[PDB]
Amino acid sequence: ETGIGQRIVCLVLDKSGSMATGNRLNRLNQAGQLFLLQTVELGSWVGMVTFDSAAHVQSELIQINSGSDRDTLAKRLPAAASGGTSICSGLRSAFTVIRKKYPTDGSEIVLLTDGEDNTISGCFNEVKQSGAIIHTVALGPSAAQELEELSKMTGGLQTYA
Ligand SMILES: [Ca+2]
Ligand SMILES: [Ca+2]
Repeated sequence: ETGIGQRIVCLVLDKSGSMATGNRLNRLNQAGQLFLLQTVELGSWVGMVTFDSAAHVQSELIQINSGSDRDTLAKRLPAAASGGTSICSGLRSAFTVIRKKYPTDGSEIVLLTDGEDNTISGCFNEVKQSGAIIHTVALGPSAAQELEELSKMTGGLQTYA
């Protein structure tokens, strides 16, 4: 959070090729739309990162004060799935997005992914150091175990699992 009590949240959204399977990308978009249009509270700072093998900042931190802010974030949810997978690239990019304004300690990441990534341990240290809270939504059934561990070690919530 900010020093004055505003939530800091970065959506980290898996748009990799595996997400083309089934309805995974539609479920990601549904979850992202619910979060952006209904759940996140007035006054929160909110950023958005997509990732395949590399991270793409869809939005720097912007504050939710109007329905236009929700809408402008929701219009940037990924339309298509392609490329490789690096959860860690997406999380590092989220940390950079947050740290343009604020510390990451007590900030939140909403990680929407199928979890099919066996290199997650590679950012454990950075994640522990960040103090961020990683919420994970597993959108497939073959999620690595390190996805859960991202949540467990940061105090985040786990869902679809
Ligand atoms: Ca607080
Ligand atoms: Ca993938």
